Amino acid sequence: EEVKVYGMMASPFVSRVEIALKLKGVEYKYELEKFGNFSDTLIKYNPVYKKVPVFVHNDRPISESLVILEYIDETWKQNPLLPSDPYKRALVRFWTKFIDDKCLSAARKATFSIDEKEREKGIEETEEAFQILENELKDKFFGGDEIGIVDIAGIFIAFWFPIVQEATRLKLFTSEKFPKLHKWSEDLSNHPIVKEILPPRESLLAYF
Amino acid sequence: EEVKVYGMMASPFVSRVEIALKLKGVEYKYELEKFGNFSDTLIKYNPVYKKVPVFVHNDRPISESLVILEYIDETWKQNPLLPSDPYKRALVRFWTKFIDDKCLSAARKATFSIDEKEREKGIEETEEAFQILENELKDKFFGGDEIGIVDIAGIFIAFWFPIVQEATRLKLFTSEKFPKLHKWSEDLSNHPIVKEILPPRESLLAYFKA
Repeated sequence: EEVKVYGMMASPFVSRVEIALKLKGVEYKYELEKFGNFSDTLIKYNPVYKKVPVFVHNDRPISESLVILEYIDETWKQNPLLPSDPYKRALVRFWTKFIDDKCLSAARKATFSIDEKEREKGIEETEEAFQILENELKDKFFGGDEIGIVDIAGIFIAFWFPIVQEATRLKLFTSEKFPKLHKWSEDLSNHPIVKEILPPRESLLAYF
Repeated sequence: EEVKVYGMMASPFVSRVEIALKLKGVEYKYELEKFGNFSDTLIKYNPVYKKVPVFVHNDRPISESLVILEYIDETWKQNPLLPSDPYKRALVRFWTKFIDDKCLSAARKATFSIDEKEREKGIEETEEAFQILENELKDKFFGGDEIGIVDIAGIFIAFWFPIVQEATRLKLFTSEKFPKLHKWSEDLSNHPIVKEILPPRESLLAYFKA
């Protein structure tokens, strides 16, 4: 009967839950939370981290985002996210690990300045440590022809990353340096439902 | 026929695979690795992370350690390691995730010095944020009646951490502070399996004091 999400206006983690949940064809109340100090009924549901996205249904919570994704894929078996073969499903998880390791690309092209920035290099390796292994324009994108988990796990690349370099004024991400997955970023655009769960394009530019 | 693990002589992660791999009643050839710079036929199997344990069988590698445990459960299903219900299957993975999310806590107050030591205090919260929520002297240890996945993910507590403090001369870990899980630490001693892939304790004690 009941299915309840806890999250903010623009967390890429709260996004990765909603998309997965929305492809499933599942309804969901959405209750917002404060950027700073949160509510109590959520901190009761994640007293450990006190972090969104927290996902509950019939009052039973599931904290942390990458574990939520793997819950919903084997509860509603409409539009599978994860591969069906135990080995390629094992490979697929190895990449969501890597996408989570890669996220440290955001923590260096966003929240730094001056010299403490260019004590960096990793992002350029990851994008190559990407493309050159995954293949998302020789055939479709990641997990089969439609949206897989690795796609959703990397939406802070497909959408949020293009919109952040306008805090470093950087042009790392372009069809001259990383062509194979710049056209993959199109993941942002398509899907007449994913097509919102993502906020407006120009509004976010203001925030950075 | 063939099944291969690649790793070092006493990595807590390489232990974490082998026990899991052992419970199922599965053989495994074992190839050792260089403390410093590694071989090529391993980095051909793990060009991305370049850290053991790398696990292969029928030439098909699986790098990264917590995913290997979940691989062995799904083709070799005798005494299942993961829960059957999608919720507790989510929690048990939610718990491996926390144990591994914390892990820089164990490596904080152990192999560091001066200020960066007592700049930790997370260990004492997590160790309480362990037993104050686990409550597994109520029944067995973690996941069900036999060894469950959450246990193996936290073997760097059950074995290494007890050893590892007598380099900073710390006494954080005692049965007086964490009784539900100090008595759990005897997961190592009990159980005819965790026993043997775990090296000697007194040999290991020598390594850290150096």
